[PDB]
Amino acid sequence: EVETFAFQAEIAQLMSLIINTFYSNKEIFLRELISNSSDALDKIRYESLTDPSKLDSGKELHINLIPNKQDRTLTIVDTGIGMTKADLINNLGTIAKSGTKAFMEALQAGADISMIGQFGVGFYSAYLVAEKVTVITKHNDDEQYAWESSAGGSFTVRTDTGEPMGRGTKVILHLKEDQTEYLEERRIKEIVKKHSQFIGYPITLFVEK
Ligand SMILES: NS(=O)(=O)c1ccc(Cl)s1
Ligand SMILES: NS(=O)(=O)c1ccc(Cl)s1
Repeated sequence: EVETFAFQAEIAQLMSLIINTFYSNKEIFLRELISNSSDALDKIRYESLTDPSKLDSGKELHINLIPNKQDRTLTIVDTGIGMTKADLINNLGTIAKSGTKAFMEALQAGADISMIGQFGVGFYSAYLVAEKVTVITKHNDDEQYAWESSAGGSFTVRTDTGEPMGRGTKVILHLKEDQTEYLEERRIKEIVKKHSQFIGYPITLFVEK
């Protein structure tokens, strides 16, 4: 059972701007998704401060980066608060309509795409490097779901029958043919050291073969 949804017009406009605008500094996608993961980990930690059972689904709070050259995917895993089905449909838990509005007025006022994160819609910078994005998520109050979109105006949501997560969010980036540099160990390490050196959670870069 797979449900298909239309993006709100403003969000469709944002993703086409990200996909079509010439902008060479694509590496900021990773900073934005790691920062999103850190925000989600902050939220489950705060909730657990007054109710420890919120961590029965997983005590460890961390971020993993998993490149896979065979599948040409880069996956960002965190054990944060996760997302409900309603959250996924609701622009992945963001205020994306008002955020896109403020972002686009900022761009005509001197901004560039790199401050997308200041407007709450940093997730969509994933489409600087990915032709398709899959999001697997598990929230304590809901079941495990999978979100997917290749842009073009629509996204899908289905119950995920894959590997159980426990709690958190998995962003799978199906990389464009000319963006495979972000599967290289020394290139990921350079970006994490440049942009994410102060994230308050352990970031583990997996190796291959
Ligand atoms: N869409 S979002 O809520 O910024 C987000 C992307 C990845 C997460 Cl973990 S949370
Ligand atoms: N260690 S983990 O983040 O659960 C993971 C290992 C392999 C994946 Cl694919 S996801």
